[PDB]
Amino acid sequence: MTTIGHLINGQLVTENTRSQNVFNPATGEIGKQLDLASTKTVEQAISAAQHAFPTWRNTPPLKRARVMFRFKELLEQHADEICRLIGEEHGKIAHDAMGELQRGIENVEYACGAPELLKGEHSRNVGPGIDSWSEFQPMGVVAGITPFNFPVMVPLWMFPMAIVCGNCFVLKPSERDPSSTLYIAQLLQEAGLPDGVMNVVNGDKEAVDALLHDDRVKAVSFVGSTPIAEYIYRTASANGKRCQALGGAKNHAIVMPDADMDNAVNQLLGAAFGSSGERCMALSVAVAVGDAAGDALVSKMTQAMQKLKVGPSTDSGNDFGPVITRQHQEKVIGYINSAEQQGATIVVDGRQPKVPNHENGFFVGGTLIDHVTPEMTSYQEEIFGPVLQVVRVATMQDAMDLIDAHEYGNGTCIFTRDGEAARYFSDNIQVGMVGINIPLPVPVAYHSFGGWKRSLFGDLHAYGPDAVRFYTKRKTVTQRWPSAGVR
Amino acid sequence: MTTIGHLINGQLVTENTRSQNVFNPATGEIGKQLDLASTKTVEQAISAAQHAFPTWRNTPPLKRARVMFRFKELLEQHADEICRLIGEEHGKIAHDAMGELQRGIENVEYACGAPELLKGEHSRNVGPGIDSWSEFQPMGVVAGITPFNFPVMVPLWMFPMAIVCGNCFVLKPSERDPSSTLYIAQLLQEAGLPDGVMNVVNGDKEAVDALLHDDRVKAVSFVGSTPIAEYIYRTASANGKRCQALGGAKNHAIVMPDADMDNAVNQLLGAAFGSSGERCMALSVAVAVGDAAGDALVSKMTQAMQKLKVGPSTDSGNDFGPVITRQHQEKVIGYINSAEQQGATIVVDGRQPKVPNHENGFFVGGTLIDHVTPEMTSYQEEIFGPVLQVVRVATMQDAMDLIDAHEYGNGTCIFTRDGEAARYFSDNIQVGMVGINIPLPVPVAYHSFGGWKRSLFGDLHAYGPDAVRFYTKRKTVTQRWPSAGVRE
Amino acid sequence: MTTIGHLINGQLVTENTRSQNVFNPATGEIGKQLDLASTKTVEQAISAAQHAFPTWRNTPPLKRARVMFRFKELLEQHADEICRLIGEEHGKIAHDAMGELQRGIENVEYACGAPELLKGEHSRNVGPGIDSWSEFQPMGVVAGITPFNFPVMVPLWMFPMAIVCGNCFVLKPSERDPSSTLYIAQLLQEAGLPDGVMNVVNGDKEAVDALLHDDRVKAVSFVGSTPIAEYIYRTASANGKRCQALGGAKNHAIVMPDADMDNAVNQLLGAAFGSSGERCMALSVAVAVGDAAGDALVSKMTQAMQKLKVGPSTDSGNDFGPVITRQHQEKVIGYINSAEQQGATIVVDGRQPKVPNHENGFFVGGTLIDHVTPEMTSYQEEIFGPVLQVVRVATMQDAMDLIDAHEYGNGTCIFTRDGEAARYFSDNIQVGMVGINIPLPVPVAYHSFGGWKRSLFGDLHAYGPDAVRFYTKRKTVTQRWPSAGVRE
Amino acid sequence: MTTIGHLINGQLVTENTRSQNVFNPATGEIGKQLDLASTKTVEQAISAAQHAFPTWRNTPPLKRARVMFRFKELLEQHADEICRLIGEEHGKIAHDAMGELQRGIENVEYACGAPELLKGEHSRNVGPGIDSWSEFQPMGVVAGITPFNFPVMVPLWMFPMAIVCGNCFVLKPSERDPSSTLYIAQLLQEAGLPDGVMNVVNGDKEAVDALLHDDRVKAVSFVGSTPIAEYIYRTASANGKRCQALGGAKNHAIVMPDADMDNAVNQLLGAAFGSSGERCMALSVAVAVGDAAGDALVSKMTQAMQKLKVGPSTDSGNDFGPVITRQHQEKVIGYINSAEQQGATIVVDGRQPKVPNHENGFFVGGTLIDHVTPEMTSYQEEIFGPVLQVVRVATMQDAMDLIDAHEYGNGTCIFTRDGEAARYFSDNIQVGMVGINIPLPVPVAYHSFGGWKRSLFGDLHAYGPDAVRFYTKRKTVTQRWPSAGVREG
Ligand SMILES: NC(=O)c1ccc[n+]([C@@H]2O[C@H](COP(=O)([O-])OP(=O)(O)OC[C@H]3O[C@@H](n4cnc5c(N)ncnc54)[C@H](O)[C@@H]3O)[C@@H](O)[C@H]2O)c1
Ligand SMILES: NC(=O)c1ccc[n+]([C@@H]2O[C@H](COP(=O)([O-])OP(=O)(O)OC[C@H]3O[C@@H](n4cnc5c(N)ncnc54)[C@H](O)[C@@H]3O)[C@@H](O)[C@H]2O)c1
Repeated sequence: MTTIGHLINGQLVTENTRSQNVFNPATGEIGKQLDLASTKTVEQAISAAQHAFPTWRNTPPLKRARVMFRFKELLEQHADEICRLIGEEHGKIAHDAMGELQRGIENVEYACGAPELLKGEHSRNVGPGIDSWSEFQPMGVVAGITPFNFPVMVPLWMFPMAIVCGNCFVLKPSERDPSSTLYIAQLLQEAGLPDGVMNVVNGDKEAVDALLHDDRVKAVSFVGSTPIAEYIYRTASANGKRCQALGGAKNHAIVMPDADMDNAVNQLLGAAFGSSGERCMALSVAVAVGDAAGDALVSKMTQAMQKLKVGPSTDSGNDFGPVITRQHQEKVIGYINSAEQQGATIVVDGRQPKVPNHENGFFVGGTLIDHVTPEMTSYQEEIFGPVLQVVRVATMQDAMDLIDAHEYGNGTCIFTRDGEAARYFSDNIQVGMVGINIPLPVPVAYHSFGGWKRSLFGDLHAYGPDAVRFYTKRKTVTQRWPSAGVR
Repeated sequence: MTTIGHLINGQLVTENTRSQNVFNPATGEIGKQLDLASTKTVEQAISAAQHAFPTWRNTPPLKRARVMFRFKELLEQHADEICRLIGEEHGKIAHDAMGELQRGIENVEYACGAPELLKGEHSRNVGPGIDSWSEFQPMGVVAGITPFNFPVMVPLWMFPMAIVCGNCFVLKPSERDPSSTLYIAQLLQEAGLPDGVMNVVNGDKEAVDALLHDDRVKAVSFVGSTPIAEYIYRTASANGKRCQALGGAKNHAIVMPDADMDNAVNQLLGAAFGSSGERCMALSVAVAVGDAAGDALVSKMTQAMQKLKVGPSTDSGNDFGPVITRQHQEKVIGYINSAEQQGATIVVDGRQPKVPNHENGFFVGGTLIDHVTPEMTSYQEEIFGPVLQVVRVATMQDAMDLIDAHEYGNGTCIFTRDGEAARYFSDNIQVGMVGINIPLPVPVAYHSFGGWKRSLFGDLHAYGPDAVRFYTKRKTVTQRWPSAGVRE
Repeated sequence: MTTIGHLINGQLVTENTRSQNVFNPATGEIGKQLDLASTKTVEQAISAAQHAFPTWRNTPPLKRARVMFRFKELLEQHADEICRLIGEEHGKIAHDAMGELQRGIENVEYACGAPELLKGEHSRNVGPGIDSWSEFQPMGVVAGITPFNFPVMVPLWMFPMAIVCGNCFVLKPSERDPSSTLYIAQLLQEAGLPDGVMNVVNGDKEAVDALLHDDRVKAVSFVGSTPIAEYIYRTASANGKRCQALGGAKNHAIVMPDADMDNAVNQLLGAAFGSSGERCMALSVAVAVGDAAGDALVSKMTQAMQKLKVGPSTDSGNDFGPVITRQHQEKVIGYINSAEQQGATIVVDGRQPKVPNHENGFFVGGTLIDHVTPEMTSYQEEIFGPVLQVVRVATMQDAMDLIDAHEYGNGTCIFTRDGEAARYFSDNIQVGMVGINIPLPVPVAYHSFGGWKRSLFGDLHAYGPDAVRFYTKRKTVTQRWPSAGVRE
Repeated sequence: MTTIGHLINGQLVTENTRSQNVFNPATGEIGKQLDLASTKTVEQAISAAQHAFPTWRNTPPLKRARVMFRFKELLEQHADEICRLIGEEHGKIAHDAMGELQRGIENVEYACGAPELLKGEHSRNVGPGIDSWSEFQPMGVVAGITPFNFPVMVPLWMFPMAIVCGNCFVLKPSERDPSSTLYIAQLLQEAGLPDGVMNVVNGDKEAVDALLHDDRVKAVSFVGSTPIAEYIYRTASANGKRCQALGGAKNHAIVMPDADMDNAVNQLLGAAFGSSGERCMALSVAVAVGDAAGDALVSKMTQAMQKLKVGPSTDSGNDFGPVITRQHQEKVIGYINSAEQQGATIVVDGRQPKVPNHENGFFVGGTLIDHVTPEMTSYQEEIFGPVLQVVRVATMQDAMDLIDAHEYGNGTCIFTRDGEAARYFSDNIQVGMVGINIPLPVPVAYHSFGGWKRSLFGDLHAYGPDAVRFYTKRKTVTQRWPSAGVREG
């Protein structure tokens, strides 16, 4: 049966004081036991990282970046096993898993260029005969905390950049799918990373708290839900240390009268239902301006939604897999019930998927909910399942007001052919990542990802250029040589 | 008795519910009453900023920067009266005042280049036919909270950049010397700034708290002591808004054997005793390696210290002025008494300056303390007065270990001629701003200021490039155009 | 009669061996005499620049920039007199002159931020204990050669940025309108510029060749006609010095069926006929896709064009002024005769403007030619007058293919509401500066200006960021300190 | 005896109208025949390039960069073979070839970061509701011309970055050692590059002139001698296309009194005599300020120089190999006589190395010349062999004036402990690449390489960030949307 441990100073260790089930959400069956680290075990991770830091701090960027060059190859060689371990515990089918991995590898690609990214600014004669320049030096031991829905990519947002910027890392990944995460961390030792520089510590709140209250932990990167994001951000900030905490979302798309409805519907299938809707960039609300477009959207969407296939990752050619836990399934079903009960139209019901087939695991089918209103709880709250909701509004400004009024502002999209409507949208909308005929406007590895309003806490975003600034601290040197005796 | 009010939506207003004395620290007499804003008056300032934002947000960076161009010249034209105002309330003498104002003008100069500074990064074909780019858009209403020691410069670290980045501003300056701060903000209207974009709200902890608890304030720049910085950071973070908070200092200089001890000592005078040592980059400890240098340092320093002139800003030619308040004066004297009692040699004693001369105001003369050790309370804490302490150590590493071990890590200096020592020092030392033969390694306006350890809270430092990233927020747009119907 | 001199080492001088007439192109009369400098007078200017360079090179960028801060104030203060001078010798009316002046000041504004722009790249630990960094240091004596159509702005593309980058400058402006150019360079001394850093040397081919062949001149920025641009580039390259040479143009605008015609027509008026079309960014060809839009553009263009006013710069409210010379006026009349001969439809005739009114000067009225084809010589060659030609094509791609085929590739535009078409245009079109519903897509001072294909020779464009790189040379230092004796 | 061809559109081809010997310079024997491409053959390569360009231009930077990522691997995988192909024709021993190869791969590593490097600048509201932004789009077909001394690394200066920037490339390498260079170009197809995007066309002046005069070639990167750099720069500039031509060098090192003499000598061994001195960054002149340091330099340098090993690349552990050709050997010998004839002290003589050992190949031993003066021809001119000259001067400023006076200004070094002297030297010295206690201050792949004065023609330097700018063209877009019809309502 076997137990999943911790990666510390290049070794798998296990504490054996407390454990938890990891499941196979397709079958609903218990897969593996996860050892949950207490504060003592987390402190061994931090000691390891802290002990590794001095030599790695002085390790030239080029040499640190060569680890990520080799790490990239290894990610690619082991792609199928990685995807398999993602699939086994998350449930997502090969092509979502391969997409996640690829974007992860892209973060590693970006980090391979650390010497360019770590260039300071040099200034000649700030005064007469006086020079000055900036350096972005390493923080020390950095902590990372990651959610379940991307057990590979979201870690790769953090440790690749952090490590290559000269820090040492302690990762505390989601307990609901830790194998895929640990698998990639172990690859790193093969890629030539010294022992201690990357550590993986599995657990729950106790592990996270220990990271937040250790003085050696100089920075905390968090990606998960807003309620937790906020806790992590307030707590870290209250102990002095720097922090970036990315929260939840309710991504809206405006479908304009001039949009190509076919292309819009085809893209909204993937965006809304891909990865079972368990995405921070999930396109969960379609705001149809007119109807007109409302009717045509719900019509064509219904049609395309019939071809969707829900089932386990063992079957490639499914479109998406199960939800992560029974609890989560019950929550998603709850939200659909709430929508119907508050007056919404369940155009396509997937509460009772029953599509499987030797599976009482945690499945939810693709669901379409029409005539939803801002006073609906299901609209206000993040469902985080395979659900798409439609609001109908009179004008484009009304849809933008509706978006700006929301708690979250992570991601957003406008479908249109008109250049003016696209600029006015991208300029004025109060969300961090904007798409133009792109329902998942995820920034590429060489840009930074981050929402606005309650979707992000902090002033530096995730991965990309901001991660360089977040995983370093500015030192400014001012130099002068008055004593000209030798010359 | 005149009463000092508030700049809100371009007009001087005053609440009159509660006030507080501003002193002329040279004479010790009460000069002026400062009206202290309550939560209602602060909210009026914020409402004025919120109200001005939408149209300032969309004003082109070029046109915003032209307000700073005219602001530059207004600062220069009114330089004498601004230094008078500083001198009147802080106490600092003309040349210190002008130095501050100059470095403040430089912040303005740098802000004049906003359109360069607000460049986003544009990416062609992130996917096939798909472009993407970044924009650093304005925050909204920004709050700024500044200390007494620099009533002009420190404010100019914040609102010029913040405003020219398309935000509106509510400034909350030190209650101890507000006249100068208010004067510069008033010039801003003459420079062509719309009403409400800049506001200045005077007050104490109550006005600060109003700013931290208002949801319309989206960012809070603080510069002050660590204890308060720590509070402001924690409190802002608990209310969701982003924050930078700068804190206290104990700046050390290593004096190496090879250094020209005359250059060192001449440069330590102004660093230790300039602005009466009331400076976040004041060089307050001189670590001498060997002795050897220890003796020579204390010897020459004493001599150079005898030429020092303490006295009011009405006499130019004084090196420095009084300390800010009586409470502070007493505190500074206390640290000197603490040093004495804990074993330190008081080489030059300025507890009893008596140099003035028709002034029982808040004066403390230059003092020199030798043989200080890490266990002394006056070494551990920030004195923030005209005091220089000397510590003696065997090797340069012992000096560096001693610095790294200190609570603060704002600023440091090494005096030497050798290149190896300077790099080893500048690479490894755990402080934010490093000088090689520069006792005040204060970054220029086109760099950013900020300490390490407990001298700063946050990940974006003050003024220059970081201030651009702190007063704006990142939006990434990804663009794609599916149907080519109009083409064909 | 009045003789115009040279500015060499901070003083007006004159050679008086040889001269040329400067006209008032409104009246056709000879206004002043321009002293033409010889290879020996040129060499005096270079000598003055070379002599001023060593101390100017080591002058802090902040101090260099402060000159431009003062220069900006002065150019604004003297704005009326500068526009009057431009108007008197070029002919352009107040508003076009101010427009020129404004854009020139924008270059100056960008120059004021030199310390940022001159930032190198520092790299920590390129190997163990080895650091390296780049410095963009000054060139030395730089030469500038400018055309007639912008006797203020194009010079302000060059010397503001060049001087602030630590160089000294020798300017050789167009001999058709030198007063305005010399006037603004005289303001530079009053701004605090040392003598010799900036110099103006008036002349002809002789003065140019003199600059090209002197080994002390280290970089040449030329802006003018292709044929001369080519010669300058070839000649400077042959002598071993670096060079940027901007040449001619024939800017097209695609008018798609989904375009707002009222808006396109209204902006084409100023783009085609502004500054009497004597503009490197002048939009001289409107390519209508379909007709449909052809018919509609010509219809609305015809109507708006009836309200145009041609005349002398003494009457403001004139839309544009005369052409630069009698020769050039004959040339332009020729380009319009051709178009009618070779078959085109002269929809609005301005050949015989006869609009003035006490002026047998060099006036051409706004003209509109319709049904022009690629074979017509008047389509192939740059007219450089107030003439707008309309070519009709079947599809957008035909338009783009037509544009890409042309010799030049300076500037271009597409009028459309559709984003797909805009990106596909902006992405694939083979021209440097592309506008979307902007028939004059002139980059602002914080960008750079430069065309593709035959419109430009070199690899770094004018003003903006490319100019920092053109006016400085890369140095890379690599630093190591093998011995740690003193530290230990 | 095999015939070396050309890589055109992903295939080996050979014209067979004219050929030339490539030697093994250790033995002095003709190894291989190099096919020389004529203007018709070059034009095929340019046509392959131009044909492949449109799709390659529109390929995303990410996808283009992944070719360089895969290429990174192949180069390291075939590292021994590449080093053998360099040793076989240039003559340089394993470690110098590996050194060369490693710096080249470094240039590949940098190119992998294309997406970051190709970021333009975006500006919001340059006027009211008007945005503008820059783009650095590809040139088209780009031509590269490289020297004999670095047949691997110098080509990696050019085509990795050029290709990843959206261009197609035609490479004309040195005819003296072409096998390594073709070998590395052929690994590029396996790394997933589309046919035609990279081309190698071997030849002499005729192939060079074909590239310069063909209108489809939009940019030319030349690395080589000053005379030819000047020719290439002039010619290119006459035919409208942009160019960067890097040239010769006379690299001086100022040995100050306070310098660590043991460290300087030890570092000056590799810098003077490494790769048999046949290096643009070869430190050929030591300027001893005082003597004092003159005497102590020559003393210690003579001693350490006794342990040098000259021989064939077959014996690893040799410090350096032969010179490239018999003609070049005679030239190098020549300059040493010339120095002796004009009054200079030949402290260590390597004219008659006679160290090999079954080799009448093109061998010159490490030589030291002392008491050289600015008036000597051997000092004015670039020797480009294993020869270290030492000038004596009174003061630091005299050493600096001497350097600035020289024709070349490629690279320089100063040995000192003092910070004031380092800065003053690095600030004021009129050469492009400056070292502080580093005799070979070669910029890393994330920087750019380029001398001053006559060592470089152009304004953008080799590899690094400048290559991004040289291998692209700036486009500025200004955008406005005047009609809000669809947004309303
Ligand atoms: N905005 C973004 O960047 C982004 C991107 C992708 C996913 N997400 C988020 O991921 C979330 C789903 O993943 P999840 O359910 O694992 O997220 P979560 O909110 O539970 O947080 C993830 C991590 O926080 C820890 N955690 C949970 N409860 C805690 C508590 N009470 N105290 C301390 N730590 C605690 C977990 O152990 C886990 O490692 C979604 O709500 C979604 O918003 C956000
Ligand atoms: N970047 C630098 O500064 C640098 C670096 C390394 C080497 N070098 C130089 O490289 C040179 C040695 O190599 P080389 O002898 O092969 O260099 P070279 O100057 O002869 O030129 C090398 C290349 O140019 C071509 N070529 C030669 N003669 C030509 C002519 N007359 N017309 C047109 N093309 C011609 C060759 O075919 C070859 O590809 C040295 O002089 C050295 O200064 C310069």
